[PDB]
Amino acid sequence: EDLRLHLLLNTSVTCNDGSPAGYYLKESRGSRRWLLFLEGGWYCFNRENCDSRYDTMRRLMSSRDWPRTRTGTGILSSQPEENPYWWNANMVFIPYCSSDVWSGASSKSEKNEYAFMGALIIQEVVRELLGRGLSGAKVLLLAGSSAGGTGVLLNVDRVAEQLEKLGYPAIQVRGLADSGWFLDNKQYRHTDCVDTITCAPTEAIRRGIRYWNGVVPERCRRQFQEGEEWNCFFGYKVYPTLRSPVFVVQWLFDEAQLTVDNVHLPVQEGLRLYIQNLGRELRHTLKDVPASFAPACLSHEIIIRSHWTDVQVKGTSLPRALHCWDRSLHTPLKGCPVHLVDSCPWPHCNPSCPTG
Ligand SMILES: *[C@@H]1O[C@H](CO)[C@@H](O)[C@H](O)[C@H]1NC(C)=O
Repeated sequence: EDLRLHLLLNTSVTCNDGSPAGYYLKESRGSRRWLLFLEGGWYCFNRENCDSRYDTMRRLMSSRDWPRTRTGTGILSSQPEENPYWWNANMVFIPYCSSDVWSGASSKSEKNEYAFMGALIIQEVVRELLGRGLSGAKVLLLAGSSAGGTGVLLNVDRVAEQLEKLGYPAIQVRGLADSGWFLDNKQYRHTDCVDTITCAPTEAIRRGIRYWNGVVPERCRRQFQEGEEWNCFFGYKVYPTLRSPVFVVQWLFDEAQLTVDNVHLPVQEGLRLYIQNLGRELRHTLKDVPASFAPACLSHEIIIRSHWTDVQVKGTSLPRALHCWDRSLHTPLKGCPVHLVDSCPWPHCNPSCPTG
């Protein structure tokens, strides 16, 4: 229970139900590294599915029941045994209570049953942390898992711009996007968007942006233009538009990707080819991503799991790869790689994959 809750002092920046958003913080004095982690947990995109999420996933829509502390795990752990990478950093966990993939900029009002303020929550957390020691930082790593990983891609350059505009151009802003790199690929079985479960992420996100007043990074917005901003939620399309260094962690056979592809796991030829092609497409999208870790496993998220150190690609663990990334940001480094993508073509062809 080492990270302590702070509700935002600006109480106009709210969770979905208008309760104040917030963050959990464990300071490390004398460290100039700050890790801000964005929680995940899917999204909702219309009144009916947001109402259902409010009934049974209320902690993802409200701060009213949040505990006063949370325990840091994985990359948020302060113990070097669990976190070889950044155990001495200042740790921040930002709960996901906006259901908008961290993209929204709309308040609850006479027009809006819910507030979708994800993009403003991140900005407000950064602003309030500056007065709690972030002003002295050398590196701010914005990390996140699942929808929080996509949220890194959507917001890392805006955090960089915010700090520059606030007069902190020496803080190096970097991103770590875990399990947020999705493909707008053909589904294995096909359903028109006629309700929540049948609606593919491209259609659900196009609807969500309008419902949330969702915002995307400026260079990506300028490429795709009005009505096409949903493209910016897909990592392989938004990443090339970003300026901040971003390390991409993505299982090749991500369970959430398979879910949105209508795959539910003896596998016959059509599905075998489908799965193999998914891994091949994911690997292709990462070919020119220099800092990446993409194991051939059927799983979902990694960085805040306590056993995150166990998986390796080509003999290198993720904490090692992240350390090599830090060194690279001081020509490639002898024995300390940063681009680690499996080439074997089937889930758990890597023996270090999580056991489940
Ligand atoms: C509070 O947050 C809102 C929404 O982002 C912003 O417009 C406003 O300037 C903030 N107010 C203060 C006092 O920081």
